[PDB]
Amino acid sequence: QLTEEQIAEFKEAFSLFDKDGDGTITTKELGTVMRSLGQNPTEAELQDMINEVDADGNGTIDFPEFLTMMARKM
Amino acid sequence: QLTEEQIAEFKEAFSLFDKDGDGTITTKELGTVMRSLGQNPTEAELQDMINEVDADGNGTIDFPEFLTMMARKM
Ligand SMILES: C[As](C)(=O)[O-]
Ligand SMILES: C[As](C)(=O)[O-]
Ligand SMILES: [Mg+2]
Ligand SMILES: [Mg+2]
Ligand code: NA
Ligand code: NA
Ligand SMILES: [Zn+2]
Ligand SMILES: [Zn+2]
Ligand SMILES: [Zn+2]
Ligand SMILES: [Zn+2]
Repeated sequence: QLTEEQIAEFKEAFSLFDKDGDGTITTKELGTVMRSLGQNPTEAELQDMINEVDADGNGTIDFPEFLTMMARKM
Repeated sequence: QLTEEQIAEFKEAFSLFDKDGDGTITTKELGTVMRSLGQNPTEAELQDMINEVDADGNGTIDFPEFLTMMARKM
């Protein structure tokens, strides 16, 4: 199970790139979010993550989908 | 034909509500954009405008679609 601290940190990093504050970011910024968390995903790993969280193909990731993906990863 | 001044003013008003600067706003803010231009559309007029510019139903209006709608209106 994710801890409160992890959820908070996932949220904070995500929100750094949510410039309009509506809880969504671009798939192009997912790598930046991950590196903001101190991680270093490969291009392949990011593509697999993008396939998971951008379920509908529109290039937009919302926080709830990001978080559950992060939970699976951990 | 729209003048340069009108295009510039349409762009500036639109961009007031493009908080992440990617050239799109929400349909919920279209009325605010119109009032920023000194206009006062009715609810019916806004709904007709929303039908025009949010052609795909996703609640997101981009500048090119806004501008051509504004051109038709004028
Ligand atoms: C990433 As978005 C839906 O706030 O343009
Ligand atoms: C109105 As938008 C696509 O920048 O969230
Ligand atoms: Mg998506
Ligand atoms: Mg749309
Ligand atoms: Na956003
Ligand atoms: Na925007
Ligand atoms: Zn947004
Ligand atoms: Zn979602
Ligand atoms: Zn945006
Ligand atoms: Zn468009």
